[PDB]
Amino acid sequence: GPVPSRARVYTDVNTHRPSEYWDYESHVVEWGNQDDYQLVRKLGRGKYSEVFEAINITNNEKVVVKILKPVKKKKIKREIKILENLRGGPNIITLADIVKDPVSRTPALVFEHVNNTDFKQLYQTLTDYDIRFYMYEILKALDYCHSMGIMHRDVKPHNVMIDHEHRKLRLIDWGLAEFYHPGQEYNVRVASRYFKGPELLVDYQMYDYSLDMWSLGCMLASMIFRKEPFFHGHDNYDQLVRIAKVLGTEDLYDYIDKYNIELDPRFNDILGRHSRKRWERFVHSENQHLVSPEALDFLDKLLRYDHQSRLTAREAMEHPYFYTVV
Ligand SMILES: CCC[NH2+]Cc1ccc(-c2ccccc2)c(Cl)c1
Repeated sequence: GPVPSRARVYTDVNTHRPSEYWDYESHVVEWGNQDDYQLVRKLGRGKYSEVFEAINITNNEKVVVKILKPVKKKKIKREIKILENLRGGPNIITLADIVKDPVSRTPALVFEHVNNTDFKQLYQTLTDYDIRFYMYEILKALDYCHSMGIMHRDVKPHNVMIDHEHRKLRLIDWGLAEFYHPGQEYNVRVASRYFKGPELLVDYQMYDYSLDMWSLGCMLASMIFRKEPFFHGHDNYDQLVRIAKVLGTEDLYDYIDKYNIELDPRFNDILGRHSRKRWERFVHSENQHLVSPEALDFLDKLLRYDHQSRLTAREAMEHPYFYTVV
């Protein structure tokens, strides 16, 4: 069968804590009064969630209300428990209240408001420095949640809110987040296609916090090379092929040999043979002002097939790419 794996950092944080911390199924959720909140406007729509800008009428303060289509109670409980556990962590979205509609009884999560700047105007004005600055703010959030025994599992630009004027960053949407337990086999149907780590695409279930480090490398590559998304797969199988077109098929076979992974037969006719590409080949006139040897060394240490060989969030924060920050 497949070779077992465990995280290189924060491996046993949940093992040494009481069940109350990680047993989200047994957590008691207490709903506030939705009458304290007046919905202003629709901010977005997810699979089972509608996000609104709201007013807390009791203090005239702006909040964000995430109304969830209750399709799975267990999932809702998991998200609430994780949000409560992480509350007050650096750059983590703050859950302020948990409420139900007196009538429809739909669950709704109330969060601190984030004045997210339009990224379409932001992407062109961001400098080498701004990318280093915001990448470090995301690392703060990830080192924190991993130290708390949680993996986000949905790291992507749509889950990162930036108030550029106040240089404020928040990692949101903890709906796919999970407690890390060493040796546990997780569902690979997590993260958004372009940000899915090779472990997920080869169906290697014993993954850890390092999944988030792959996803972060994908956002970093798209930002520094101005190529969105960086790995543009059309399905989950093709997504591995797009990765192999960059990292090469040689290191891919080394990774699946190391963990005795059985490669799905659907990869037989699409994978082909690809050489390992130098990161310098993605440098062009449109992006050379954001690229540096430090950035390429940093990216090379995140985008690795072997989830164990990737930098942890703490090792990443210590990289020379961040010397000019904070
Ligand atoms: C509602 C869409 C929110 N998205 C905002 C956003 C999120 C992340 C980034 C970012 C990605 C990589 C490195 C540095 C920053 C940016 Cl530029 C913009």
